[PDB]
This record gives sequence, C-alpha cells and structure tokens, in this order.
Amino acid sequence: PSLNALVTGGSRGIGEAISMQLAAEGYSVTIASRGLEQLEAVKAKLPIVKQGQTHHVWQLDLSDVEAAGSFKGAPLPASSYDVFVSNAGISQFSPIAEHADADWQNMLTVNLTAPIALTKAVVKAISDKPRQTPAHIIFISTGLSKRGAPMVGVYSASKAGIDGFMRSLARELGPKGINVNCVSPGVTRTSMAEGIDPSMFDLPINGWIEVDAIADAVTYLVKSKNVTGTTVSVDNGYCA
Amino acid sequence: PSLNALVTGGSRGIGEAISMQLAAEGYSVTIASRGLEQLEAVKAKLPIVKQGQTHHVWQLDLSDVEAAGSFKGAPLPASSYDVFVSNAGISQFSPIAEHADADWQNMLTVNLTAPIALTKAVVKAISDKPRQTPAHIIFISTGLSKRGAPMVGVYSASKAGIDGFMRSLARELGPKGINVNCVSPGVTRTSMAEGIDPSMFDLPINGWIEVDAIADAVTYLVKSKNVTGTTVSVDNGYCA
Amino acid sequence: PSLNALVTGGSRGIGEAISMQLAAEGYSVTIASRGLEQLEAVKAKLPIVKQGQTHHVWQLDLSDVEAAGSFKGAPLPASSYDVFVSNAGISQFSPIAEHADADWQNMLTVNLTAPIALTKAVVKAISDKPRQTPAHIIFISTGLSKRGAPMVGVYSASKAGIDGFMRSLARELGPKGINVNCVSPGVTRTSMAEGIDPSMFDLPINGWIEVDAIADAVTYLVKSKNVTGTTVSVDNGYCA
Amino acid sequence: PSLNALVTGGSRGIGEAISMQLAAEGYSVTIASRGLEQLEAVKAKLPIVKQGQTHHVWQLDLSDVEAAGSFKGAPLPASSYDVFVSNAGISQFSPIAEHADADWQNMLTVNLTAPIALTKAVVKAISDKPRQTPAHIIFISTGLSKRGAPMVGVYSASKAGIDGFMRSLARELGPKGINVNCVSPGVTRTDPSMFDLPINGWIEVDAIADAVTYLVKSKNVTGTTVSVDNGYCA
Repeated sequence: PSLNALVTGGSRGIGEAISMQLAAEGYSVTIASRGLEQLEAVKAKLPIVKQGQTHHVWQLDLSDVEAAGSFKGAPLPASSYDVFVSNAGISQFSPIAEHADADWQNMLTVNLTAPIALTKAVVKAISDKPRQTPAHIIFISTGLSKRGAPMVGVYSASKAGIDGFMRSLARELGPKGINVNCVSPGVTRTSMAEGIDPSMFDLPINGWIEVDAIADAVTYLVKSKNVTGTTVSVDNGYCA
Repeated sequence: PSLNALVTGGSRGIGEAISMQLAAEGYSVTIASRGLEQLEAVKAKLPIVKQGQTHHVWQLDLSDVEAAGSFKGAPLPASSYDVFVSNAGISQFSPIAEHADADWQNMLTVNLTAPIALTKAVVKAISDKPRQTPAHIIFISTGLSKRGAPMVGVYSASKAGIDGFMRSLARELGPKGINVNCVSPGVTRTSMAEGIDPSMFDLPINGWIEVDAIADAVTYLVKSKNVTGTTVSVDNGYCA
Repeated sequence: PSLNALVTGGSRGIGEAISMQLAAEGYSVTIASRGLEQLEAVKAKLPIVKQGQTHHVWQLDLSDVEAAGSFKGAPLPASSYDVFVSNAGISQFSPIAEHADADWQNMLTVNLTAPIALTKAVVKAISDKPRQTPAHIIFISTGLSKRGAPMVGVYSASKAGIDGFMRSLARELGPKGINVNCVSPGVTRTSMAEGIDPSMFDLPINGWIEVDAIADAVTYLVKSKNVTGTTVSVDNGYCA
Repeated sequence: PSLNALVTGGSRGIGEAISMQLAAEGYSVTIASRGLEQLEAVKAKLPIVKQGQTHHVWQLDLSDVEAAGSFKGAPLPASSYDVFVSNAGISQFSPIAEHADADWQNMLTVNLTAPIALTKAVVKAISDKPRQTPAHIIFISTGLSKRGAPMVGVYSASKAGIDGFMRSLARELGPKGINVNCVSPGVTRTDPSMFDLPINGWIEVDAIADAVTYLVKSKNVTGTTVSVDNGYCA
C-alpha cells in the first residue's frame, strides 16, 4: 500500500531529485511549489512502480505562512502523509549592513516561518494515527547553519533555526512514532547556487555535489527507524 | 571616555543583571524594553562609578521590527555603542500541534526577526568607526537551542536561529574588530522562567541559576578580545 | 572488479552485520578479530554474489598496537583495501574513582591507540594509489562521545578521541581520494552493552537498536562520495 | 581561606599564565612539571595576596601515568585540592603516514592517558569532601579537537578525547559538587596563518588564563568548552 510523501520545492534541483528517488521507492509523492507548469513536468517524470501509487501537484506559495499552516489548496489531507520533506528554501548573500529588508525578511519566512507552519499542520494531523513504523519529517538545511561564513548572516540564521526546530521536535515526537532529521547539503549544482561556487570554500573534496547525493541521504533516512534528532551532512567536508 | 553599551530586555531578569554589571564596570548603559516605568527604576538602580558615565532608557517595542531597524526613539546614535547585548526574548511552552499561531509567530519576531534588524542597524552604524580594541555583540540564547526538548519547538528554533546568525556574523565582522558571541542560560530564576523549573530537566547541578551568573558570562565576554563565534553555556550542565 | 573491505571487530554484533551487508554488496571482506572460531563461522555466512569476490579472516588481537600497525598475520596487504571499517572496541562502566587501572588503560588501547595504528598503516599503503571513486575509512563511535553520561568516562574519551581523529583525517585525506567518517550507534543489541540498557538513557525512541540499523548507515556511507568529516548518528535520539 | 589549586605544565606558557592568575585570586598554587629549575623561578614570582596562601612545586614527569595516578613525589595529598587545571600537553604536526610511532604514542600518553590517571586520583580523594561551593576540574583542549585540520590527526584525537572525558565527568561529578570544563585555545604564543581566522594573529597566554579564572569563580558552568580561538571554530 503506497505511502504518501510531501516534498516542498519538489519541482526543481534537490527537491526534484528527492521526489524522483522517493517515487522510485514506491512513495506516492506530492510535490509543492509556485510554478504549475514546472510541477506538472516533474510529475510526468515520477516513476510509478507499485500499483496504487499516485503522484500529485500542489501549487503552493512557499512564502505564504497562512496557506502553509492551513494546508490551503493541497491535493490530499495533511493526515495522509507518512513522509514530509521540507526542501523549500531561498539563498541570499550580502554584508548584513546592506541586506535589503524586504529580501532578508522574505528569506526568513520562506526558510523558517512557513515550514514551521507547515510542520504544525502535518504533526497535528498525524500525531495520534496508529503506526507500527515511524513517520518521518526531514528538513533540508545547509552547512552554513553549523559553520559560519561571511555574508550569509540571515541565511545561516534561518536554517540554524530549522536545525533547532528539528532537534526539539525529535524529542517531542519520538514517543508518537515520528522521526525528525535534517539533511545538510554543501554547494550543490542548482539555482540558488547561481552566483556561489565550490572554489569559494575550503573543501576537502573539491568541486560540485550533484543533486542525487542529497537525495541518497533523504532516502536513507526515510528507510530508517532509529535515526532522529540528527543531521546527515553531504557537504564535501565543509563542516569537518 | 566611558564606553556605551546597549542592552535590550534590560528592564528585569537577566538583562537587568547584565546592565548592573556593565554599569559597575564603568559602561554607560542604554536599556531598552517596552515598560518605561520598569526601565526608569532600573536606570535609578544602575551604578555610577566614574566621571562622564551616563545611563539611559529607550522605550522600544521588542516586537516592532521596523522600529528596531530604524533605532526609533533611541536616546543616542546607533553609532555610539561599543557593546550591544541582545538580551530580548519570550519563552513559550506548548505541544507544537497546540501552539497558537499568534503566540509562536510573535515569539519568533521578538526572539529572532527584531534582533536581526536591530543588529543590522548597529553593525551599519559601527562597522567603519576605528578601534584598537574589539566592539562586542552578544546574544542571549538558551540551552534549548543546542539540546532538544519537548514542547519548546518554536522557542528552540528562534534561539538556534540566533546561534546561526551569531556564527556567520562572527566570521563577517571579525576583520572589522567586532566580536560576536552567545551566552546560553539554563533554567534561570526569572519571572520569565514561569511554571517551568529546574526539576523538569536532567541536570548535573540541580536548582536554579541566579541571573548574576548569566551576567558574569557577559562581563567575561566584554573584556575579552580573542573570543568570537562562540557560546558560553551557563546551564548547570544541561548541554553536557 | 570486487573491492576489498577490512572490518575489525568483524566477528559479531555490529561488525558482523556490517561485514554481511558489505558482502551482499559485492565487497571482498576481511573480518578481523581475536576469536578464530567466531571469525570462521561468520565467513562461512558471508554472501558471495559476484565473480572474483573472496572473503578472509584475520586473527588479530585488537589490543596489540604493534601487530595492528604492521598488519601482523593479515591475509592481504594494507594496500589491497578500498574500505576500512574500524569497529574494534570494548565498553566498561564504572565511577571513575573505582575504574581499575588495567581495565581502563586496556579500553583506551583497544578503542583508540590500536585503531590509530591500523589507520596509519592503511593510509600509508593506499594514499598514492589512483582512484576514480573515493576510498572509505569509517569508525564506529558512540552517542556517549558527544553527550556526556555518568560512569562512562574513559569509554567516552576513547570514542571522542576517535571522532577527533576522524575530522582531522577527513581534511588531510580528502585531496587523496579518501573519505573519512563516523557512525555513532546508540544502545545496540549485542553481548557488548552488558549491564547497560536503553532505560538508563533519556531516549525519544525507546528500546534496543538492532545491529542492521548500524550496518545500513555504514552501507550508505560506503556508497557515497561527497560525505566526509561527519558523523552519522543511529542512536534513537540520544544526541538530540 | 585560600584554596589549593593544582596546575600541571604550570612552569611555561599557558600554565604559567594560569598559575599566575590563580595566585592573584587567592589560591595556593601547586605547579607540576618536569623542569625543576623553571618550577622554582615561577613559584618565586607567583602573587601573594591572601593570609595563609602558600605555593608549591611538584617535579612530575607528565608522561609517567603511574606517578600521575599515585601522586608520586607530590608536596600535598590529592585530598587538598579544590581546583585542578590539566594544562599538560604536547602538539606534533605530521602526515599520519609519516608520524613516528614513539612520537604519537608519547603525545597520546601526555595529552590523554596521564591526565585521566591524575583526574582519577583527584576525584577519588575529593569526591566526598563537604563543599559550600563546587570544586573545579578544568582541561586545556584546542580548537583542533572540534574542527579538523591536516597533519594533526593524533593531536586532535588526544584532545577530543579530553573533551569526551570532560562531558561524562561533568554528568558523573555534578551531584558530588565538582564542575568539569574545558578551555579550548587557538594558536597561542608559546602558526595562525595555517588557519582561517576571523581575528588575525596570535592569542596571548593571558587570554587563555582569563577563561580559566572565569570558570574557577563560576558555580553553574559544567559540561562545557570556553573557546578562546580567535573564531577558529565559528
């Protein structure tokens, strides 16, 4: 019986790769973000490997906190999900003194406030459902959340925020059969990696990480039962 | 002359205790909080130990990001401060499912959004002033930011956000002669740690932490020059 | 081509589970420990799934630093290995005051000194060999290396030492095509966690962790290419 | 009334700076180290500021685990101490492949094995002594124990080992009135261009002693590291 996964930012980059992997594994994947044409294009490519497995699109403005918390427009009830991958995020680089208020505040809402609201919505809906195997909530974070760099003050803040949220949720939700973790990418070949590149950081493994490396970590977590409250870092050694 | 320190949440508890020690060390202290009456009382209490040391109040609503970012109502120029202690915060305890949106959203604002704004104003105003000794920006975090607990989801996220902000600022502002750190209190005796008490945690050292011990850490940091990107944990071993 | 994996402490519990899983992936596995009969029984069970895949035993006293350092008695030279999993270790519980000297010194040797020698030999043998994909060095650590508990002082030291070794080696060897990581199990069903059980720790996920859960993280790492200098924690939330 | 503090490696660099500052605060400092001539020079200059304060030297081979363990040749019994600062340690830089076995084994012994033995002897002697404020056990670690760099494999291991010891001890001994912490220096004058540092330059020894002193006067800090590393671990 195909389990349901929700992947925000599922239409591109890391989130696409995740959704593709979870679909290959038999998960009924809902992919959520803004662009309806992009979502549909990914949904067509999602493998269907088990009978009764169905994919879905959710046109969701990732910066609208009330939409996320109300789960507005979603193809399924929040209570349907056994996997939620919060991959939703924006990156911005700037010295803090020059960081435009509309920008950093938007970044904070996309990366932190909205996922909090989404997460509440999911947990309320699935907490007391019977299980036998844990549900999983997995956030995509970043090496910058744990090892500081110049010019990413607010970016770093938003995703360190997510790390602290994960750790507390893990403790709270563990007794309810929900496991909660982060996957922390380094510099990965995507957009929002537009501008930044690997040679800007002191990496033990030089060069780009491909998107499928980050999805391998998500898949590993989804299949696991005794991992909660952790980060799986896929960063070419940035945080070493 | 006597260096200027700004301390938000300075009108009671930890921030009062931090302002008292700073005054005692000769700092001219600006104290900011919503409650003008409580502010004026604290101001009257602050030691005056050398000539040309002067203290001030700043009625500042800690939940107004715009006000905070514009230094609105401030009694001195943002450029005057050589020490900024971002002590402002709210703590709320709730299962995440049951956490009222208005409550957790105000908490994030007070604990993270507004301090970012306020930090941006200070950094903008002081980054270029010349120094032979570092200036200091010190955030007050919590043990819960690094070691997860039930029922403190958003609280933990806000303060781990501050931790992430801190590390990245430390990197960015280091070569500018600004040192950036956190002090992380455990369960401290304040009308603030309300209902929740030391027995509720696994603690190597039982009992309450007095506000003066938090202030001790801040004072230590203010007088240091080679300490940046770090947390001083005063938590009775909570994070051990 | 079948790659060679060396797995110390390979004869039971976690080590046996890792060896079984690597063999099922097509690795030629060398399992090394003191007890020959147990060794041979495990070897006989290792899957043989492809051409050119051979398994071996290496009777090695994991307390003998010189023998580890010189590959004394080993069936293949150090230069053969693309994977080295250091699972070798002893645990002991005692208040520090009462921890008998011979015992804790022997634990230090088995858990830290001998693996450092073993690692030195692998690294010196394989460092200049050419590689398209990275070689892997993986240490088995413990949640206790990162979160403190009573009565495990020297045990925690030994395994934290391993963690510290891992991060530095990761930086050192990354440019040589060798990825270095820890897997950190929690309380795991083995005749090794003797005396100690899960109930003595504050765990979000109650109960014993099965040896396969630890092997799964090892297998994940071995199949990856962009993970280095990290820990993968499989601890039912102990470190959360 | 002046309390006894033990500071190993107390004759040079960071240890001397620590011995000096503790002496300035009222502590009777016993300093332990191999170099007996330098021990006396430093004992000669330690501040006297409190009635009854008296300083001591202890000739100790910091590699002799058994002498550490048994307080061999010490001027005071282990029971006398309310503060123990483990400053004791050797650093060595080498590719792991070329790191001489006698060198790295001896570093491990000095940095880890012998400090465990010493800690044991102290904890055994003081755990049951009544206390109004807590005793202190403070290890000197290094930024490299938490953040990896090349060519410092074993050194990093030895000092992360200390960190792991510190965290368990802090949980074990907190109920007995013993607080246990690390101070983690960066590159301290005793090179900084090796590392990515938000603050450029050397750290002076007194900045490390400042941390120790802060720890010593505190009551509610245990299980932690105070990092004075110019931002190395940021």
